[PDB]
Amino acid sequence: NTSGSCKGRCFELQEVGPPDCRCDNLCKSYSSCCHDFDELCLKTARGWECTKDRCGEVRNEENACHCSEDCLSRGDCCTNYQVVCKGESHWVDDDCEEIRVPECPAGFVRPPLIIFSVDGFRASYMKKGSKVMPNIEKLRSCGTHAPYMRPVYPTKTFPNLYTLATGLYPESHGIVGNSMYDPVFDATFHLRGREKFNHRWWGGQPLWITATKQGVRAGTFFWSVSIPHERRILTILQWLSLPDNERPSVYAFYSEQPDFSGHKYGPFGPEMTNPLREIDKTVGQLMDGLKQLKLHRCVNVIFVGDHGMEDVTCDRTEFLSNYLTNVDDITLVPGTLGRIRPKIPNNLKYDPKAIIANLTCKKPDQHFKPYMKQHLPKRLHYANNRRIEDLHLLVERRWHVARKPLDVYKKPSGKCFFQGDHGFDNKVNSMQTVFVGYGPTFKYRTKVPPFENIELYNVMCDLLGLKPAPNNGTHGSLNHLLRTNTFRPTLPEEVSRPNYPGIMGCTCDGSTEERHLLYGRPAVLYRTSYDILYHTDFESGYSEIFLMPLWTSYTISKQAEVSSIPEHLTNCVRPDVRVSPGFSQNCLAYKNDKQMSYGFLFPPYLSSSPEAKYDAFLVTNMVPMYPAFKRVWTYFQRVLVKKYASERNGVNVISGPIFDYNYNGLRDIEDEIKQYVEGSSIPVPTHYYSIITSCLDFTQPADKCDGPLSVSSFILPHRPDNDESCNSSEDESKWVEELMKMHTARVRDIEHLTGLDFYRKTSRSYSEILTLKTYLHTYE
Ligand SMILES: *[C@@H]1O[C@H](CO)[C@@H](O[C@@H]2O[C@H](CO)[C@@H](O[C@@H]3O[C@H](CO)[C@@H](O)[C@H](O[C@H]4O[C@H](CO)[C@@H](O)[C@H](O)[C@@H]4O[C@H]4O[C@H](CO)[C@@H](O)[C@H](O)[C@@H]4O[C@H]4O[C@H](CO)[C@@H](O)[C@H](O)[C@@H]4O)[C@@H]3O)[C@H](O)[C@H]2NC(C)=O)[C@H](O)[C@H]1NC(C)=O
Ligand SMILES: *[C@@H]1O[C@H](CO)[C@@H](O[C@@H]2O[C@H](CO)[C@@H](O)[C@H](O)[C@H]2NC(C)=O)[C@H](O)[C@H]1NC(C)=O
Ligand SMILES: *[B]([O])([O])C1=[C][C]=[C][C]=C1O[C]C1=[C]C(Cl)=[C][C]=[C]1
Ligand SMILES: *[C@@H]1O[C@H](CO)[C@@H](O)[C@H](O)[C@H]1NC(C)=O
Ligand SMILES: [Ca+2]
Ligand SMILES: [Zn+2]
Ligand SMILES: [Zn+2]
Repeated sequence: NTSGSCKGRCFELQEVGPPDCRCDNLCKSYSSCCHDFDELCLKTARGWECTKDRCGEVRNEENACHCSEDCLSRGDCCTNYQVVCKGESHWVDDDCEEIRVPECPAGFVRPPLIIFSVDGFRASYMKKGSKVMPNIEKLRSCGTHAPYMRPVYPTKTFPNLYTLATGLYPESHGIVGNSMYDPVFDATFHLRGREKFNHRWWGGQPLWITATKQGVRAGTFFWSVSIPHERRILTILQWLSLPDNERPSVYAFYSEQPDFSGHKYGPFGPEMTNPLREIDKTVGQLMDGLKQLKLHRCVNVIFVGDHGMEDVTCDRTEFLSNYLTNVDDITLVPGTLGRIRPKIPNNLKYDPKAIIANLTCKKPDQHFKPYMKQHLPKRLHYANNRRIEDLHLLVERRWHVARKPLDVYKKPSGKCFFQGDHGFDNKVNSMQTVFVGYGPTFKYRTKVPPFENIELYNVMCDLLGLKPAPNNGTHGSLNHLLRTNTFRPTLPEEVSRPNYPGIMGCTCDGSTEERHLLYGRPAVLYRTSYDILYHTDFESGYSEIFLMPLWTSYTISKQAEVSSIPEHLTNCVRPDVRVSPGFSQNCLAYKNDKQMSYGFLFPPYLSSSPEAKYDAFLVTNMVPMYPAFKRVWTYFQRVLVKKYASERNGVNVISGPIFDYNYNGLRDIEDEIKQYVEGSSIPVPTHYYSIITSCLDFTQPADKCDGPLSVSSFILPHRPDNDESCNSSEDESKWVEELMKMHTARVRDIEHLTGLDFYRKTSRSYSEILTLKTYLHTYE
């Protein structure tokens, strides 16, 4: 009987229910520790380091850690015991040798994984190097690292740590902010409350559960703040010393630093050296501890942060009161993002249209931009959750938004209480964070491309021999981080087979595949009816259900020439004899719809000859477009495509529509389409994409590329105005490219939104293609 006291139970791995008291390392957070928890489990006497005089001491149970002969056996030596008492070196003082196979004690069933999470560790802190952080720098230089890892939006703690744990976007896992209101629960989630403890908020399947469910024992992934870091490390090491039947295989450590200091001093403060040195010392204690247990060439260690840190002060704050008549009616989640809702839930007089109008381009320098959530860049994946308010403000890096001037407080001396913050758009350089992987399963001395934190969950599953729960990572895209345990991915099977049709109120006046379709036809991964259409200058997959191409593919060489639309063809639209009238668009609809016009997927401007230009005016190359959006699209097609062709030694372009009316990041079924061109069956796209591919070695032309590929893509929102672009009264050269850059995307994003699978026929491995598909060109 072990109830009522923590004798024999300190940091017990199996939690205990009421009315017994607890002795695990969250009992402090639940106010449930036994009366003697501090006395027995949180010993501090004599500190955390052996000194020479303690070597061979008689064991004194009051000590924090031990330097007696029995400590290696008991598993509770101070982490420096063997250095001070047994003539050995610190882990950091050794050179690294490649670990080709795990070197674990007999009886280990798999290499353990330890995740070392650091809060607010900006990628660029790594530049301080070994002067400041020798242990971390050793892991980085000796193991596998990326120059940075991209967090999820919002670039805050709870959404990112839970994304690390689940492989899910915040909209999917449900932790969409550090604070949240759920209108179904009618409850608020916050750091400073009990609501956060209720399982109802927390979706997906976090790693500790995936592990447990598949027979891989987990240590705690949460530490009460009153447990000192030294004790967290000593507890992990004690658990690792347990017998085979009880020892966990996966562990996490969390440090609140360097976030706290970054907020107080700014990311460039000289004060920042101190928390970085302290974190490094803690890393050193872990590695020394592993080394003295002979587990330093056994364990896989991940060093990872949740987000970075930006320079932000009191003085750089925009106030809603300067824009809006009645800020009393609303609640604002403020700071480095904005979410607005009515102060009274359901208030029927809440009108987010008029609020957004009053926030749109009101001052020339304005340091935030309002969006209905469905209009945010699709790369953010920040809309499909009832806890995300309809009205969102994207805040400029280095700025805050608040409701009114008095929400900001500065001391009478002029001093602000903070100089750093985070939360901004996840492509912002300052928000990027760190990734290092070190151990037998990670590669040796390998630098990999920057990747997104949604991908890590699959990799952590791989490292532990687990089947991942369904998530938003792309399994195989990070196989190049690993020496072994790689996941062997499979091409998704094509669901619908194309038809290849021959010749069967609008007026006017082969070897295409080889040149224009460079990576094979995209596969359609849902049940539908569509036709492949060849032309001199382009190829398309034409949908009989949506009456427009799902994709249009074409190649523009570096020397290709732009021409104009002859002014005698300005309104030219030609019937397509390959496609019957019932499955075609018509111009009556566009004439009759006074708000809707049309554009073309393959641009007439890039036609190879006058004769070939006629194909560009086919009804099957036409798509519906608001006049405002044509300003953007025509500029992309007339100007930007050749600029890209010129700079990249030609480009292959695949363009097409996206329909995402319910804003879930997935291709809409027919039923979900909410808008049609007036009096017609012609669906109106929510977005238009383009995927622009060339040869990474740009001395080779795009169509004659022997090695890895280079890609950039976007997903442009199909809006009936250009209110998003404050300078849109000006010529397109002054704003359209900035718009496009904001709506940059991964090929994978387009795949979800279209039900298409690209790059199926290349000379590259499928794992490398998956990496390519997950790439995001950030323009930073
Ligand atoms: C990205 O990847 C995903 C994964 O493949 C893609 O699919 C989407 O994944 C979503 C996440 O699972 C999924 O949402 C879920 O939808 C179902 C049905 O509508 C819904 O019931 C789920 O609801 C919960 O989870 C949310 C947060 O995720 C919670 O806020 C909510 O309260 C529910 O919570 C509970 O169930 C969870 C497990 O699902 C538990 O983890 C959680 O603790 C809680 O369980 C308890 O509380 C209960 C209530 O008291 C109690 O009964 C129970 O016993 C426990 O104590 C969730 O919203 C989408 O449906 C899914 N979409 C599709 C088409 O499959 C997504 O598409 C990918 N995105 C892209 C762009 O590709
Ligand atoms: C095991 O020990 C626990 C802890 O003391 C016992 O539970 C206590 O029972 C007494 C009654 O004899 C109560 O006054 C205490 O409040 C209980 N404490 C707790 C934490 O529950 C329990 O009865 C013991 N069981 C056996 C079989 O010996
Ligand atoms: B994250 O958004 O930085 C975050 C969220 C909730 C609680 C803590 C946290 O960061 C770690 C931390 C920051 C401070 Cl200022 C103090 C202590 C811990
Ligand atoms: C928007 O601005 C106009 C004044 O130009 C005003 O009539 C209206 O109250 C404002 N609405 C809100 C919600 O701020
Ligand atoms: Ca959808
Ligand atoms: Zn954080
Ligand atoms: Zn923070």
